Amino acid sequence: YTRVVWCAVGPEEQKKCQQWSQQSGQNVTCATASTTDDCIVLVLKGEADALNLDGGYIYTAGKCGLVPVLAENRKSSKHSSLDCVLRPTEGYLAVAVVKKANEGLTWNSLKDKKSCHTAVDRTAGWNIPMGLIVNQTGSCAFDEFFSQSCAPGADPKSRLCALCAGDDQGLDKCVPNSKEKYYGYTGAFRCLAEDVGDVAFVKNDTVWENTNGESTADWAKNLKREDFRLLCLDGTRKPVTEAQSCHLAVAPNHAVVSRSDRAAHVEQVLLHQQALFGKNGKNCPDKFCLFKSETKNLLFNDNTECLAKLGGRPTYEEYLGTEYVTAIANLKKCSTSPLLEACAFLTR
Ligand SMILES: *[C@@H]1O[C@H](CO)[C@@H](O)[C@H](O)[C@H]1NC(C)=O
Ligand SMILES: *[C@@H]1O[C@H](CO)[C@@H](O)[C@H](O)[C@H]1NC(C)=O
Repeated sequence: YTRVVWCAVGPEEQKKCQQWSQQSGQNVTCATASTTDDCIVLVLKGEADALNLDGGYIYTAGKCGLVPVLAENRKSSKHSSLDCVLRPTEGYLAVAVVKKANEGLTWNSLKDKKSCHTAVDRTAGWNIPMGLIVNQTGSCAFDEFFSQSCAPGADPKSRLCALCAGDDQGLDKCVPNSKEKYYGYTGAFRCLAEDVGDVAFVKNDTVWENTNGESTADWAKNLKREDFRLLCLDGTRKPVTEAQSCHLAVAPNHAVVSRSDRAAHVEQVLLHQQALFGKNGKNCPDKFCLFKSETKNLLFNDNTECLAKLGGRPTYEEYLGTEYVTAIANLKKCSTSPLLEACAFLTR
């Protein structure tokens, strides 16, 4: 009970957790498992107390009877808000943007249209819109929904890659990294800017960044924000400035999760742990850093500024929100989780 057992996924996280444990003087200790699903099970089973999960996993742990403890507060990825512990920063906005000059285009007029995605299986670029598209329709065949798309990471033979176009030489088509020209936020946005796609699924921050002189890239630079609208779920459209009222869903901050019975205590422990090892912590560079990893995002995301208070005791569905929940629930209906299945079994 006094200790808090963390669940690491992989040897790289395991190693980092071991150094944490050591430095914490054994108040934090570590269970390791091969998959995230396996950790949620350990926690469900009381053999581990906590770990930190992404949105899809919060949903799934949520359904199995786990709850969010502290939210991972971003910085912006560099830059500013404060103070970090008391207020959770909202979490970025997934938007669907289309050219203003195209007005015969709405959230309900997207079938057989052309789509530009950031990547397959990303939150803003894939998971939220396709999750919601299939809410709209009731089919799991979102793959057949757009006539053509650029969805980096999908099958290159398929319609979902038909719009990607690799790099200068056309090489590495539909690859899920920067080498694919319409990869990521910028690329998805360029895909719409050059009218290769009808709709681009990005975040609010994306059009601001590539319009009106934020970017100098030859494709971006003479771009105008005027020229782009946002597709809201009420079927209307609005300017890019109004993302807060015209988005698909919020992309959830990663969060620590726990048995409700243990939430108070793991919380209490981590607040002190980050005072020791967090961004201003007594001991960070000096002995150990909670939000730095020798590889990438081990245990927490590297751009995490602190763990922050919920205020308080939200369920998963109140943490994620109705749109995000509808989104993921739709995805998981279409491609099941063994764990979600397991959690619905009447033998647990
Ligand atoms: C949208 O993004 C821009 C750039 O990050 C920011 O200035 C603005 O506050 C954001 N708007 C909303 C509604 O979050
Ligand atoms: C889901 O579908 C209903 C009708 O099917 C719609 O009115 C509602 O806005 C949709 N919800 C989301 C979160 O997209």
